[PDB]
Amino acid sequence: SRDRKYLARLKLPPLSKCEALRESLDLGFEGMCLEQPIGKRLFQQFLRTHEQHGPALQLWKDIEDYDTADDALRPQKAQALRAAYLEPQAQLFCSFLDAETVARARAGLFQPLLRAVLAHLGQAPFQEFLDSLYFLRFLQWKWLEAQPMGEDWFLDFRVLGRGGFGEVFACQMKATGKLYACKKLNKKRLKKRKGYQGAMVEKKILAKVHSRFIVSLAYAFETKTDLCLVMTIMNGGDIRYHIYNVDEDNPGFQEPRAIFYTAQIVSGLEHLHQRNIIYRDLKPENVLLDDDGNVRISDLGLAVELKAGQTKTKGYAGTPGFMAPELLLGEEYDFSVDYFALGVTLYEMIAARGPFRARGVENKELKQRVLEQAVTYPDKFSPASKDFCEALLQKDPEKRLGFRDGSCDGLRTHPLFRDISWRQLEAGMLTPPFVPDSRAFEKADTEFFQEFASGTCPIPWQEEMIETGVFGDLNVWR
Amino acid sequence: SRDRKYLARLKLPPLSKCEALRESLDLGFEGMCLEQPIGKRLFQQFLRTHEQHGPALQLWKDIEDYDTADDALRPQKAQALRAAYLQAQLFCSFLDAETVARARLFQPLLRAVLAHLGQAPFQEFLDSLYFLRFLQWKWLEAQPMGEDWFLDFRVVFACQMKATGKLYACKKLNKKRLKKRKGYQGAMVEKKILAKVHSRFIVSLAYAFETKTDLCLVMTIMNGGDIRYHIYNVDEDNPGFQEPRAIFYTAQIVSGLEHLHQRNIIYRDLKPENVLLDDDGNVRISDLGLAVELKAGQTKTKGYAGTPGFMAPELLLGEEYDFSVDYFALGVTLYEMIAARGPFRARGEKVENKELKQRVLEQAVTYPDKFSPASKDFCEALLQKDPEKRLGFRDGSCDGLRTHPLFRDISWRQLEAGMLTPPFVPDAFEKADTEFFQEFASGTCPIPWQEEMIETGVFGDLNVWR
Repeated sequence: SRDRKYLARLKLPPLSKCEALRESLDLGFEGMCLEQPIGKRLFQQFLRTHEQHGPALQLWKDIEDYDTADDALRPQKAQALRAAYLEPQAQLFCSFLDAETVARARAGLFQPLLRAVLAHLGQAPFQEFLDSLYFLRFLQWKWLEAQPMGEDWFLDFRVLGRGGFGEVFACQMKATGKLYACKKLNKKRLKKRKGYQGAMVEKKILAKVHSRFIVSLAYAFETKTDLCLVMTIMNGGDIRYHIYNVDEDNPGFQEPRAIFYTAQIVSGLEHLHQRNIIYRDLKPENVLLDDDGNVRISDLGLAVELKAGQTKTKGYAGTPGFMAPELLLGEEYDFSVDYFALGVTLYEMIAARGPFRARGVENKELKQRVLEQAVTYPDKFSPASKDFCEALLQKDPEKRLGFRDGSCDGLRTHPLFRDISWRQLEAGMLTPPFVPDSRAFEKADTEFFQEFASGTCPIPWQEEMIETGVFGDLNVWR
Repeated sequence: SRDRKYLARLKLPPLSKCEALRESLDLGFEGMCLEQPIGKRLFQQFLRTHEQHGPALQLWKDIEDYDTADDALRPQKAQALRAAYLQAQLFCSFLDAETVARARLFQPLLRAVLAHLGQAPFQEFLDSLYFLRFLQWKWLEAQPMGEDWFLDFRVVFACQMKATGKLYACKKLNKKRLKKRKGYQGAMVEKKILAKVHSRFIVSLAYAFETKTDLCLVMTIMNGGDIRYHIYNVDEDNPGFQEPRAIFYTAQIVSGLEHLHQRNIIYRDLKPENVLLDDDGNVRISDLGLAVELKAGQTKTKGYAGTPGFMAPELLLGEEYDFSVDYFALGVTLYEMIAARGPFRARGEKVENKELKQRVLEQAVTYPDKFSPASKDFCEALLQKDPEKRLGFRDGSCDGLRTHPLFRDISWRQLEAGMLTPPFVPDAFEKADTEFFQEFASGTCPIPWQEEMIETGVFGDLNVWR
């Protein structure tokens, strides 16, 4: 359904206002169209009416089409893409690059083919969009993004749960009609514990990331009683909810069910650590499942940030079992205390118990079993799972496949992912292995609540406009 | 059919170029959207996405719809327009309630919205997209469209605009012969007023350029032939025309001369062979060497030239004459339309110009049986022996003419629009000269050009969003 009165406060503006934007923004090619879908599309749309860059556009289109393609049609989509653009006078044979990257792709894998067009497409042809209409309309789409979207603009009625900080909800964006889990906090209780620093650190990195295994924050505002942060909804429940209490006499999960979730996690942590950031506490109950069936990772008090120029960070906190060996003694540890935690999680996924313990001891024996004891496996495991879990559960962090080379490119090779080609999961087209059932104050604080509230977080907002049709139905020409 | 290579030299530009345009142009409201259809439409299009000025837009739309409406549905379209806007559901809220009383003929109703629509709401278009695209449509208009851009094959020629595929009569002149007669002044005066007028009873000039051998001027298409072609040589044993056939053409002429003379300008030479017929069946007037201009502050102009018979009485002696030497010429034409001969003479009788002048001045018109009385009572007006008793240009328009009995059937609206089924559908050089040829060639004449883009779809298919 759709609302009108809140959709009415949203109009397409004039041009004497988009001049304060012109100077203060400095989006280099990369930060704009390639990442911002309203940019993407508007610039797509610039290459659509301008006839000279059809071949380069469709080129890139069909690269995104092959990127996500299935696994018995990749040979065919390859022979489709090779016959259209590459070789003896193709009919959409473009003429702006020379002929050095034509040689590059002939072996397979067409990833370097893509970056060859990107580099150029962002230089000589890119000049025009800027000095053309489509871009300007973006400024005006952009203009309305830089606006104050307060408590008025969202609704409350059904609540997720209660840990302590406040009350967690699902909320609909009124004008458009999009749903969002918006976490709400009793302000007085927040200042009551100096819990400022764990939350903002948690906020600062939410808006900076868009990985569909990480709760993507859309908005940030101040009501009066509470502070809020819209993130991409998750219903049914968490993974413990499923592991232990979905099917009782058949405890735990099957093989492709746990695999599918483990992979979605691998890429969430990749994004986590690509920006130099730790999760520390990683477990099933700290992982959710949406109505669509694509999981994420949740609850981010334990979300410490690593700075720039420094190497490591120290401490003592987390969850007994999902701490690493080098985390319990209290030494300098890399991100793989998460990957160690994941190993324990993956076990408790397909075990119905903590890996060292028995199902359902003090923290000293749990620490002594975290460090020393190896994993004694039963019959239920397939060999690919056993050969892989021995990597995560190593007693030191240099032999455990942690964050290496900048991405999990060494992890993604590992035997357990043969069926799963490492593309489709990052997009969102794979049928997940279980679909669910649906139906008085000082100055220092009020100056912070408005600092905290940066109104909008840009890109999920952009996505909301494009997916809901809001972009489509006010980007009108006739 | 359509061409590609010439349609390829026509692209939508960037924005760092439309800055020399910003300062040097000064289009006040009237000169832009209300008259320029690409402005009209783009601004229409601005009021289409902006939801607050739907009622004002459709208001004006339905005024243009009623303006042209037929004559047994005007009572109904009135009761349709009165029930929609005059608590109506598209009741607009920007004007007060003084013009609501006025209309209770809705012409003053229209100018009430126009006045306002061009003031408070008009500010935005300017500072909005739709206008900018106009700047870029405008930019490409200010371009050199030379000899390359047009074709010749059938002859004065007919020429097709290659890229789009639109037809045009483009009049071409041997330059050396032009300078050979100091015939500069009669042509430029003739050019200067062609581009300044768009009346569909006047050859509307679209372009102006220089080839090398010739200078040219594209004007709006007419096929079959001229009126003599029909009068004398359409149906041989039934010479001339019927009654509603000649009437229909005579009326179209009345309004062409109205436009001719509204701007203080004379045709002098008016005749059937100097009147054409298009494929659609709406006529115009043609060949404008004899197209002298009257200035400002002066009263009259003198001379000796034209065509023996279609000169006036006061034109042959060589005195000061008003426009009605045309209207006198028209009387002779209307006769030769429905007679198959010159009014005074006998058909094809080759008398000299002295007896033709003596019969132009003295002799009255001896009518036969074929005429209906409304035609006889009217032609006696045009063929009077002096210009003060002949119904010439009076009051600023032919409002005294339009009353006359011969036009009962014809209500004086539909012919000006273009919806009436016409009564016959068809089947070495110095510096002073090369500096003038490029002055002469102002490249484009804006509005018929604009029309070409909108009618051919050229506007429609490069004004694309998706």
